[PDB]
Amino acid sequence: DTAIRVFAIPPSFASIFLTKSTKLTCLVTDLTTYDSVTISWTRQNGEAVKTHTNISESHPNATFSAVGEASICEDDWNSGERFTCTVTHTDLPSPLKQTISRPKGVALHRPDVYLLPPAREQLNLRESATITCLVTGFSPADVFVQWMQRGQPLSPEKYVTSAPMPEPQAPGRYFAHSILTVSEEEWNTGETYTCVVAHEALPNRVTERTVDKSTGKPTLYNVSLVMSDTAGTCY
Amino acid sequence: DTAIRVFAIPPSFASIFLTKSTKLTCLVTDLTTYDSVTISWTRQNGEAVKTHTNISESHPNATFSAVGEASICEDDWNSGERFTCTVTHTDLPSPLKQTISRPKGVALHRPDVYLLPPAREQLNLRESATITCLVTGFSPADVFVQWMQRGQPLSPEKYVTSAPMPEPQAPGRYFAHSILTVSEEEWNTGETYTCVVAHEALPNRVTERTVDKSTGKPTLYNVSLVMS
Amino acid sequence: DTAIRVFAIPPSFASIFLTKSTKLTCLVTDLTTYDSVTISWTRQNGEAVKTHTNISESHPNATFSAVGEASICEDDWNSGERFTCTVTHTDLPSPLKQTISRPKGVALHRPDVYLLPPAREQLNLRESATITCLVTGFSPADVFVQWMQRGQPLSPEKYVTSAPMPEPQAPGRYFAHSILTVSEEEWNTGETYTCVVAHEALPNRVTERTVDKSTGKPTLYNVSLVM
Repeated sequence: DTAIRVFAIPPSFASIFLTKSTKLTCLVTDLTTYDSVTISWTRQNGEAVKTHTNISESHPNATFSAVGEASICEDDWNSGERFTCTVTHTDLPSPLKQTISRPKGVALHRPDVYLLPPAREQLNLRESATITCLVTGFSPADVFVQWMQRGQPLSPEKYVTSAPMPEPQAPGRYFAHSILTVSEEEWNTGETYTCVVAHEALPNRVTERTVDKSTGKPTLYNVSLVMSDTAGTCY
Repeated sequence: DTAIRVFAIPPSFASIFLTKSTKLTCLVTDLTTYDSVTISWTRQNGEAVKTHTNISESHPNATFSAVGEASICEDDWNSGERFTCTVTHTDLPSPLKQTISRPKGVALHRPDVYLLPPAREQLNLRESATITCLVTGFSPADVFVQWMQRGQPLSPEKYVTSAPMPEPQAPGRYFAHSILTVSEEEWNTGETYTCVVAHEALPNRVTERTVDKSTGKPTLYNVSLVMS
Repeated sequence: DTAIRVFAIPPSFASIFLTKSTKLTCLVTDLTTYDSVTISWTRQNGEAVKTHTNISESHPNATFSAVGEASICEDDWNSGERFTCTVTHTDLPSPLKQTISRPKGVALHRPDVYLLPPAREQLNLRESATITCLVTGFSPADVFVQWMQRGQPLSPEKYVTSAPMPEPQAPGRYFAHSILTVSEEEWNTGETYTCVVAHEALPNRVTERTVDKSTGKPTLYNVSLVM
């Protein structure tokens, strides 16, 4: 494609996990607003797709058209289920096709999560606390993360998350970050803070982690090794 | 998204902080194909300034364009002024006042830096270890970070820093992270790792924070060998 | 040279650091009554400087003060030019020129900083503790030291510093000192103190160090044998 770009935003793992609907959206920008702007979807093999449900009524430039999508199940996402968005308009001499396939993730690596509590220095400020859920040692990309508190998915306005960047050990490994701001007192009590990470490489695509003052480094050690010359069983 | 697209560039402070040299360059992606360019560099005061040079005639797009560098004084450029070049075109006067200068003013805040050590699980696995450097609560953006081991600047490949992102508390606040890989053996009784941070809203333009094995807290064991 | 000094001297590392703007002064006096006398700053490019200020006459020490000054950026000051100041006087129609320069070569070594905590006998008596930021094995000279607590610096009103002295067992290497005094309870609350060592021969021209009571806390044990 050279003239008149065509966007194509496939469904991310977040919607597959939370929304549970794989919708492939494709649109055309910087184009005229007349009729004949038909957006369709079909498989490269020749098979079509489900009806384009939940169309977009308004448009950025009031482009009179109908975005093409398909409420296909997750089965059309693994490796060998490609798609093609076809767009037709009177301005162009022929319709434009946009083919899309799966990245075909390779060199699967079980994510290795290593959480650690907030830095000591913040505690001296006594103004606010921040928690990290850095994730590393995983492949492929597209790892989702969320901050739960007793089964309360926190809103994105509360926690932020970063995309994954290549790891320095090898290019077949990525790492990402996700922070969440809270009050210092709330962190003091623990409040059953948990981090949920979803990745395809995981056997169940869900892994939960948690941290507390005890987890980091308890200075005290009230160790009591009872010699108990003779107990045999649990004395 | 509609023309005049600028490709991703490294406007970070390291552009001049690694080599300690003022560099001035401004261009637009996919420029109109024309012979030469109407170079023009002047300050906002009114007096002209030495124009850039060293035009490297090499592009992947094969589009006839020009790109170079200009070194200027530091007082004027860092005078709280967003220096913008004024390079125009031969076919038509098009002064591209692109702000290659960093955003001075707006709001200054100390970038709080915390240097956190690897988790117990990572070290116990005895395969590698990662040290984290969190930078939080600062303004404006574009805060640079680097690593050192007692004057031994480790290769950029070893560590990696995220580009700045906005903070959930408010847009003014930002935060960034820098991770460094290293073997566990050195983290036990090896060398100290220092995470230096550079920002315009700093007194010396740079700070530093070191960590080593004892970075935690002193353990106070209370063993009680109760016997018969 | 303070009294009778017809030369020009540049600001030192501390002056450039505090002002953040490299300058250069030319003092010429105690030779004859200097009234309404001109001053020029011939640089390598041969361009007189502007922005002249802080000029007064009728000095109480029986003379006339007409010290000239220039303000530039470090792009050229480090380049190692030969800046000159010229003064033509009535009794001396000949141009009284004074050229200066900077060292274009010298051995540079990282400043080995070591922050030593208060002595046990220094604070055992419930008195003002003292903290010393020893710095040694470094060169060239003129290292600026300033103390920083929490997130702000402290003026010499509270601390003091020494000048460089040559090293005893390290030719070509100098060392300095700097003490910050503190109250007893203030130190006992841990707090945060850090000596900042501005020196050119540094990876980034600036370093820092911190040592407080928590630093010297080796692993502790409390055994209890019971039988």
